[PDB]
Amino acid sequence: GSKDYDELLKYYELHETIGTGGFAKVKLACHILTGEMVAIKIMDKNTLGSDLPRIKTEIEALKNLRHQHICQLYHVLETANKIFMVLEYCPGGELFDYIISQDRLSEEETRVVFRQIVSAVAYVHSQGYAHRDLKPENLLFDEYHKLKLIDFGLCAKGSLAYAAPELIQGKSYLGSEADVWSMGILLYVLMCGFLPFDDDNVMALYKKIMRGKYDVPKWLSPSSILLLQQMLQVDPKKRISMKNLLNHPWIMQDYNYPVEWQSKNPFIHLDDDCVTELSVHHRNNRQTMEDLISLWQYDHLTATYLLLLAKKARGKPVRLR
Ligand SMILES: CN(C)C[C@H]1CC[C@H](N2C(=O)N(C)Cc3cnc4ccc(-c5cc(Cl)c(O)c(Cl)c5)nc4c32)CC1
Repeated sequence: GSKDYDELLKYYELHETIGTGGFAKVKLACHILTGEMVAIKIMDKNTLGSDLPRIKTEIEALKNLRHQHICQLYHVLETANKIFMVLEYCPGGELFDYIISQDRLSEEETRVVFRQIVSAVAYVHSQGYAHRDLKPENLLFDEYHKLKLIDFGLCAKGSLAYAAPELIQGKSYLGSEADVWSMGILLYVLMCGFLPFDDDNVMALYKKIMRGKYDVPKWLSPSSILLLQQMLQVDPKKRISMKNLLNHPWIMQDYNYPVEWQSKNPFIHLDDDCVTELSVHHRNNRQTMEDLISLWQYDHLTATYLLLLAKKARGKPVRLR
């Protein structure tokens, strides 16, 4: 409805549609006070019913996962009929596009990308979650060519070609072991440009996945081949631990330090220039304003603070309209 938007258009001006998923439309928009571009995920609550609790788990998860390689949530706005999620804009497109335009990535370009994936998924597990839909369509590049993991609608506590054998059998599974399998599929796709398990017929592809045999192209280094085998194990108990992936020898090559998985931001002190400019727009003193930001309700103040922070990092004036 029109009233479903009046709160949102107080804070954002809508631009074009940039994407449409199952239950959601994603619009490019401009945060009015900072001028920063953002993506707004729009969902209609009536249209969704059974995955309405899915969205609440996605939102709860995104508020608990602040990380340099996880698409950052700025603002949650719920109305009578709508739920709006204001998110970090990723103009660089999907990892899918990068791969398909390059045909395939060299081992070096793969590891540049893969270390960022490992970074994000290890942090997700450290917070008690599992993604469960890891795939190149759910990994976007921002404008600095940094990867951002998206779509926690299927997160725990999927796309068939990336699903672990035990999920295809309808069996019990651990979320982290399923993420490691999917990351093994991702690493194959990065370096080959095609899937290790594929078939036009779904039952035939069920059987290929559970068997676990895949072609090994001649351009794969021996080291790449072994890491592929340690992640793509049909028995989830024999798949490499996330802990052992962080400083795996193939991961370390050309870097010599393990994957930094810890969040770079945490919940440190607030940036002084940001809270000062905020307080100049809010009829409150600085301490009161600092207290309000620390509640992190993902209202408009959370969004203004985080985007004024991003705009400061951009080298632009620390100013609001
Ligand atoms: C088709 N899929 C099921 C979803 C599709 C939605 C559009 C999206 N996109 C695009 O397609 N561009 C072309 C640009 C683009 C730019 N910035 C974005 C910023 C955030 C997100 C985003 C989307 C969703 Cl559904 C999320 O849950 C989260 Cl946490 C984040 N998507 C973006 C996005 C790509 C994936």
